[PDB]
Amino acid sequence: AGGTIPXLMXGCGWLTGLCVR
Repeated sequence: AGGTIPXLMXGCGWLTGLCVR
């Protein structure tokens, strides 16, 4: 629920996909 991990870390498919943040 935090949202930290699904792509916050820099390795997922959250909203970015290929960690572009």
